[PDB]
Amino acid sequence: APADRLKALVDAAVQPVMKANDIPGLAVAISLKGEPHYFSYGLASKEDGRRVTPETLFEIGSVSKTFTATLAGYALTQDKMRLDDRASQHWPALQGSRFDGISLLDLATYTAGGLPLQFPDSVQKDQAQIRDYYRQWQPTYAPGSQRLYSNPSIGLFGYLAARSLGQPFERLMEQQVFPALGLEQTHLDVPEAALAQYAQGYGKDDRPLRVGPGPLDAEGYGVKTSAADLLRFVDANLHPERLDRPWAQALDATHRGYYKVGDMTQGLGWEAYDWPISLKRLQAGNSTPMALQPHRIARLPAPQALEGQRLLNKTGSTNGFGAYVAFVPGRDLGLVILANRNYPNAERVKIAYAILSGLE
Ligand SMILES: *[B@@]1([O])O[C]([C]C([O])=O)C2=C1[C]=C(OC1=NC([N])=NS1)C([C])=C2[C]
Repeated sequence: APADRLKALVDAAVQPVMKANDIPGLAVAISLKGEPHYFSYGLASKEDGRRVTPETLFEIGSVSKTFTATLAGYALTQDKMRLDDRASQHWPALQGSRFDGISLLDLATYTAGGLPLQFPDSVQKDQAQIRDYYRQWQPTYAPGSQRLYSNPSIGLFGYLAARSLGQPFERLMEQQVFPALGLEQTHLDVPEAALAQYAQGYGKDDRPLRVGPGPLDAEGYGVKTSAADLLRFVDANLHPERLDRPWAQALDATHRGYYKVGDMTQGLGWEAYDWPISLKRLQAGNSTPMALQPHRIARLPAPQALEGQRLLNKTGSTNGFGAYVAFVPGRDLGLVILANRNYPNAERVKIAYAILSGLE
């Protein structure tokens, strides 16, 4: 029967990668022809033997950037900001800084001029320290020219989008975005009542690792969610028209490409590829040099719709966790892979590619 064949396909993709990367627990969720399918493996906690289920909460790391982008899409639909705004329009503390000459689009798409991968260790999670970091920052190169993947960059984008809406980022996400998307198992700050679902993360010698506080952590990498809720978010991205109109438009804003770097087209949060494309090229787009090195961009003459024969994806990691999400708009196919070890992106993509190729 189809259930036997689908289980065989997903197990064949997952099981060797879990063994090879010593992953304690992993949850898969697939959306196929409008129907969800879940496959849960291993342990959420090795110490107490709690099993992974589709309700287990995992840290999704930088997949959070697609939620940040969705909030910004809502601010855009409301006309509270524009992507061409100067960043300092939305925060008087930045008036007269170099953010007078940097757009919100540049921040969102990592092209502001060399904002680093992470805030320096010297900037703690403190409003004044964050403010002062941005006030003094100077670009290494012209804005809009080079992509350097960056938490302070899209972090500031989310922070400013929240200011355009007159409310803190975390509050907007909890009170407005997650409810509008129908997400009740998605958190920036896990409730005490949901802690039993929060998987343990694992590092070297199985050191336990759950993400700690950092500057603009919520905007950059702070979401915890289940495979079932993250698949609900993928299904909202596959069918924005099913949501109330302002939220449909907010999702659509995350499906617009601005430039290319190699095979990858950069949207707000989402990164897109032509589909089909080889596994090696999809792995190279999600490689360590893409996360760590600047790359000159090839700007598109007009923003491009990220739909049809394309794969939209995002990797996300924390010290203890490794996530990957991908979907194919023109095929109504979605996939989520959440694990409680930060294992290589190439390996995440390997599982995903086997599944997506076999669903096709
Ligand atoms: B984010 O998860 O995207 C990458 C990793 C990947 O999977 O592509 C990334 C993200 C965040 C991040 O900074 C972090 N700081 C903390 N405290 N947790 S994650 C870094 C360094 C990278 C590479």
